[PDB]
Amino acid sequence: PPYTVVYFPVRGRCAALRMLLADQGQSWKEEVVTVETWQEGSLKASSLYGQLPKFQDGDLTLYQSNTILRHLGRTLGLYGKDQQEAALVDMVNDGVEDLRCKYISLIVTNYEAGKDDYVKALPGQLKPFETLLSQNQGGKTFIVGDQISFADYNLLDLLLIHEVLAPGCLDAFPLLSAYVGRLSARPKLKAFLASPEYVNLPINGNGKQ
Amino acid sequence: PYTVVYFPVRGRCAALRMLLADQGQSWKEEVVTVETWQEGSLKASSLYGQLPKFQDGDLTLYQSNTILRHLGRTLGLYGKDQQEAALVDMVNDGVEDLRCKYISLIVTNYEAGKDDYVKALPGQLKPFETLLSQNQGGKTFIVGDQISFADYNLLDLLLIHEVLAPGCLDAFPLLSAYVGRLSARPKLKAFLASPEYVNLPINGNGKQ
Ligand SMILES: N[C@H](CCC(=O)N[C@@H](CS)C(=O)NCC(=O)O)C(=O)O
Ligand SMILES: N[C@H](CCC(=O)N[C@@H](CS)C(=O)NCC(=O)O)C(=O)O
Ligand SMILES: C=C(CC)C(=O)c1ccc(OCC(=O)O)c(Cl)c1Cl
Ligand SMILES: C=C(CC)C(=O)c1ccc(OCC(=O)O)c(Cl)c1Cl
Ligand SMILES: [Ca+2]
Ligand SMILES: [Ca+2]
Ligand SMILES: [Ca+2]
Ligand SMILES: [Ca+2]
Ligand SMILES: [Ca+2]
Ligand SMILES: [Ca+2]
Repeated sequence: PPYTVVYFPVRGRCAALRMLLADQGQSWKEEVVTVETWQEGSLKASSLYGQLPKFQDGDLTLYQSNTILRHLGRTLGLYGKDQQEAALVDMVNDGVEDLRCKYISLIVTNYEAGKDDYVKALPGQLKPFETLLSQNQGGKTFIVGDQISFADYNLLDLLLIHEVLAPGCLDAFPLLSAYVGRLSARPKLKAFLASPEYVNLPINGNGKQ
Repeated sequence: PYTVVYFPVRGRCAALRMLLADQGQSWKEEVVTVETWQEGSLKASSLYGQLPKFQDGDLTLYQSNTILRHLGRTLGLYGKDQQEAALVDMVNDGVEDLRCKYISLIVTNYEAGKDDYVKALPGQLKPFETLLSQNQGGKTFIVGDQISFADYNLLDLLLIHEVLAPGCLDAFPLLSAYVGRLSARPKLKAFLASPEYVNLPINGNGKQ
C-alpha cells in the first residue's frame, strides 16, 4: 500500500477486489475515470493493454482485474494453505472469469435478444460452484479449504450480479444460496456492501443489469 | 505423473505442453475425439463441461491457465518474488485476452472478421514488445531473468499469430528475436520439431 483503484464509475470488474480489500480491513483510494476523460485518449494510451482497471500498490502499477485479485491474494494470504489448494483456488477463479466474460458479452453486446437463452443456460453454468461447495466441508466454509481466498470474493460478486440479472437463480442451489448470505454477513464486508461507495455505483456502464 | 486429456489439436494445451517439454518432463496424451465428446460421458463428468483436463498424480485439474499456474508454481516458473509473480500474472492475463479474441475469430467469424482482426493486431502485440523493452533490453524473458509459465503462453500466442498473419512480428524486433531465442532452447526445439507437435492442427475447425 497505499492502494489506489483507477476505474470507470461502476462496480464491474473492480467489485470483487474492492470486497476483498474491505473485508481484509484495508483502505484504498478510488480514482474515477469518466467516459469523457477516457475518450480523450491519454490514459488509454498510457495503459499497458489500453484498458482499466489500473491498480497502484505503493510503487507497483498493475493492470488486469485477475492479476490484482491474485496479487492481493498472494500478499494478504488468501491463496490457500499449500500449492495444491492454490491450484484449486486458481481453478475456481478461472471458472468465475469464464462466466463473467459470458455475462459481460450479454450485457454489452446482446442483452435484449440474448437474455432468454442466457438465463436458460444459467443453472448449468452455476452448478459447478455448487458441486465444489458440496465437496468442501459440506459447503459450510469457503469455496476452497477452510480459509477465505480471492476466489471467494470473485465468486461472491458473480453470484450477486446473477441474482440481479435473474432473481431466484440461486434458489435451486442451497449451498450457493447460504454461501451468499454467510459471506455477505461478514461484518466488514457487510458494512462495505451497505455503504454509498458500493450502493451508489451501477453494476455495469450501459444502464443494464 | 502427468496426463493431458484434450482434443487432437494444439489449441489451449500448446503452451503447457511446450512448458513440460522444455522443463524435461514426460507426460501422457489422452485423446478425446469429436465423436467421443458428443457421446456425453466425459463432458458430464468434467467440472466446467470442457477440456483440457489435466492429471498430476492424484490431482485432477481443469482450466488451461490453472494448469499453467500449477506447473509454474510446482516447477519454479513464477518469478523470483511476489512482485515478479504479479508481473507474470499480468503478462499471462494479457496473453489470455488476445487468445480469447483469436479463438472468437477462428471459431465464429474467420472469413468476415479476419481483415479487421489483422488491422487491429499491431496494437494488440505492441504491449508485449513494450514489456520486453523494459526488461533487460528484451534479451532474456518476458518477466525477470528466468523463464516463467507466461513465456510459454506468450510464445505460443506469437507462433499462431505468425501463422494467421505472416510477418506480423516484423515491426517488433524484440518479439521477433524472442520467438527465435525461445524456439532454439534445445528441449523446446526438439519438441517443436517432433511429430506430437507437428502432426496436430492448431485449432479444431481447419482454420489458422
Ligand atoms: N482483461 C480484463 C480487461 C478489462 C476491460 O475489459 N476493461 C474495460 C472496462 S471493464 C475497458 O477498459 N474498456 C475501455 C476500452 O477498451 O477502451 C481485466 O480483467 O481487467
Ligand atoms: N477456460 C478455458 C476453457 C477451455 C475450452 O474453451 N474448451 C473447449 C475446447 S478448447 C471445449 O472443451 N469445448 C467443448 C464444449 O464446450 O463442449 C480453458 O482455459 O481451459
Ligand atoms: C464494465 C463494463 C460494462 C460491462 C465495460 O466494459 C465498460 C467499457 C467502457 C466504458 O466506458 C468507456 C467508453 O467510452 O467506452 C465503461 Cl464506463 C464500462 Cl463500465
Ligand atoms: C478453442 C478450441 C480449440 C482450439 C475449441 O473451441 C474446440 C471446441 C470443440 C471441439 O470439439 C468438440 C465438439 O464436437 O464441438 C474442438 Cl476439437 C475444439 Cl479444438
Ligand atoms: Ca476510500
Ligand atoms: Ca476518490
Ligand atoms: Ca489466510
Ligand atoms: Ca425453486
Ligand atoms: Ca496417448
Ligand atoms: Ca526458475
